[PDB]
Amino acid sequence: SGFRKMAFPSGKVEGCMVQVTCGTTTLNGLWLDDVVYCPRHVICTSEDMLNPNYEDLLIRKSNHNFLVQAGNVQLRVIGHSMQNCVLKLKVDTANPKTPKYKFVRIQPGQTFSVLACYNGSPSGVYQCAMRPNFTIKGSFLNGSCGSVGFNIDYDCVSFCYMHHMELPTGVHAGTDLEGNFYGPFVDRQTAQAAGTDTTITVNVLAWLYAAVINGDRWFLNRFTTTLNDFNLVAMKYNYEPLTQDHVDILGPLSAQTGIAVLDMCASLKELLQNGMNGRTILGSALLEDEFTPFDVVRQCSG
Amino acid sequence: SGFRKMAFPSGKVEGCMVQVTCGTTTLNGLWLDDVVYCPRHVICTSEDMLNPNYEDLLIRKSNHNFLVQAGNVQLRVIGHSMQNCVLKLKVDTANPKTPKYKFVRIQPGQTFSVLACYNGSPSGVYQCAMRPNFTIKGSFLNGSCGSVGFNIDYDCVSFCYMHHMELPTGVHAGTDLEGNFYGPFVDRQTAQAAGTDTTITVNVLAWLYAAVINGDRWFLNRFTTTLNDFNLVAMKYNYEPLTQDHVDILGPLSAQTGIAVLDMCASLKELLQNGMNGRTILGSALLEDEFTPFDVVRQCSG
Ligand SMILES: CNC(=O)C[C@H](Cc1ccc(F)cc1)NC(=O)[C@@H](Cc1ccc(Cl)cc1Cl)NC(=O)[C@H](N)Cc1ccccc1C#N
Ligand SMILES: CNC(=O)C[C@H](Cc1ccc(F)cc1)NC(=O)[C@@H](Cc1ccc(Cl)cc1Cl)NC(=O)[C@H](N)Cc1ccccc1C#N
Ligand SMILES: [Cl-]
Ligand SMILES: [Cl-]
Ligand SMILES: [Cl-]
Ligand SMILES: [Cl-]
Ligand code: NA
Ligand code: NA
Repeated sequence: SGFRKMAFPSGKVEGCMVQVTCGTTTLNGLWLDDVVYCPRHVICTSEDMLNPNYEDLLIRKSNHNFLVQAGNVQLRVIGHSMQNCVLKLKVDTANPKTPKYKFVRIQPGQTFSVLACYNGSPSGVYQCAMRPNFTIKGSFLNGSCGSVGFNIDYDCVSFCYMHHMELPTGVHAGTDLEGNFYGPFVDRQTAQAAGTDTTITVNVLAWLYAAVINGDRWFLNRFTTTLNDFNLVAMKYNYEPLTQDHVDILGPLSAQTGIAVLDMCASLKELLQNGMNGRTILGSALLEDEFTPFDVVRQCSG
Repeated sequence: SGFRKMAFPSGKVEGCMVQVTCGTTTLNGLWLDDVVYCPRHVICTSEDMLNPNYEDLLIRKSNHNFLVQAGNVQLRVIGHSMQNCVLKLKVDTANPKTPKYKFVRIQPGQTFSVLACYNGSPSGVYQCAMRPNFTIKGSFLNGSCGSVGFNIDYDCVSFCYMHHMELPTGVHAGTDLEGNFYGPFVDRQTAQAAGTDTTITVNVLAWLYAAVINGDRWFLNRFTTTLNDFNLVAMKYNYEPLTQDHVDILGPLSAQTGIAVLDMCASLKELLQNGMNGRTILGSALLEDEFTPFDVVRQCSG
């Protein structure tokens, strides 16, 4: 028992992290087979970053402008190209530690593990959720750009995120591994604002089920509400509306605990309207929305 | 910026996890050089577990009773011995992925990363603190015993914890890698209770400094208290007393933020006496005590 924010084991990804240097800019890259992927803004100077024209900047580069280091072993760049906001550097050596992998774009409300890296060296691993406004609330310092997010499914790594920038609000924005930004952001050093965020309702319900599985029952009640009457309460508290497919996704947890989804929604309605009155749920005094139903099932099997 | 519970990258440890089977009991072991370390209770049957005499049970075992699998490759056991509560199985192959490592015993109030494993296969990684009562609040299901906790310092892995059991309260107990239990526990299937726990004061202050570094300042005030007058408040709220060495350990963070330690203690006194009045600190509505000063500095460098 117990319930923790749990990242995937990071070993398969650690073997892929490299350092990419162009001029005086150094960030992280991802070395899979004979290609290194990294944020294209590595080619910009401090002046370029305000309003870069990346097509012009790349045409002015050559292979020998790119320094790639995998540990202390330098990798020779034999080709460079751009795909959306990612740079692809072809190298003369295939990474012998390339895992089975896929490039997948995730949905808001889904979670993934982040391997925070600096100068090509992994420093820590943690879970992130993609917010409804396409930002993530990560932990990143200067030098972290090019760090990647991923999920692992039967030894296949699904890469879903490459880190590009911290916004002025301290939240974080990046792309999928095809270089397409999550959300309404661009890779230039200008102040950009995310849209308004909302709380991920299905994840809060999943976490309430985790809590019941782990023995926290004080918030349960004998009431049951309707999907429509709950969604009226959700809108008032800036929660995403609940759909029938969310109820279906929550079916397994509802069956394991014997608490119908709409019964748990009555508990959530009361928690939103009255607070916790000084009590905690799974060690939190707030309603947690960064665990998916899958995260709960993976950790609360027993 | 941002502040997250961050584990160490787990790759160096993943390469050491194996499966150890004795009879119908399967758990995890740690394969370093030509030795596999695992909980000695793998040699017990269901009946033995109530009141095992491990010296008798081990003398009745032979090498061929132990099945060790590293992935799908079976390792041949060529010797067995017991050190306190850990079994040491000598194998005919040195682990080619053995990292530089040390066996270190940690102190209550310190943190470490846990690689949760099942059947020798790593499933997730997360941070734990050793509670003042020598338990950890982990996330472990059946089959997790033998999972290890560790810190990493300049590519040297310091192993500090091997998981042995879940207590009836749902918290977790284990040993150092010499097999010596943390706290007043024994490896037998009987109900055992931990001593009363307390909140780790220096860690709460470290986390308040993290919050200031990240822009949460609402709890600051112009007041400053004395070490003695704060410790009077600490005792009332079941907080560990603050020592001058704790003030010294907090010096670097105090200098980086410009907030004297005893000034931050005045803030903590007010937070304990009045609550948060509906506000949050680093995304929590509770005072967090599972980050050490080192954890904060490692993540809040910038
Ligand atoms: C208090 N917040 C900050 O100071 C972070 C500032 C916020 C800010 C944003 C826009 C602006 F006009 C003024 C300030 N952001 C950065 O400075 C960005 C600048 C940038 C560079 C490349 C590209 Cl394509 C876009 C941008 Cl916008 N630099 C990075 O993200 C670094 N690579 C990583 C980094 C460095 C330092 C701190 C955190 C992180 C991280 N993670
Ligand atoms: C609601 N809580 C539980 O049901 C867990 C129970 C609590 C309980 C404790 C004592 C008792 F008399 C009755 C119940 N504990 C276990 O059943 C232990 C039994 C045990 C075995 C070997 C050794 Cl040396 C000591 C013990 Cl005590 N089994 C394990 O820890 C497993 N290896 C791992 C495990 C299995 C299942 C659930 C969580 C975990 C984990 N992690
Ligand atoms: Cl957590
Ligand atoms: Cl793909
Ligand atoms: Cl966290
Ligand atoms: Cl040692
Ligand atoms: Na493609
Ligand atoms: Na020794």
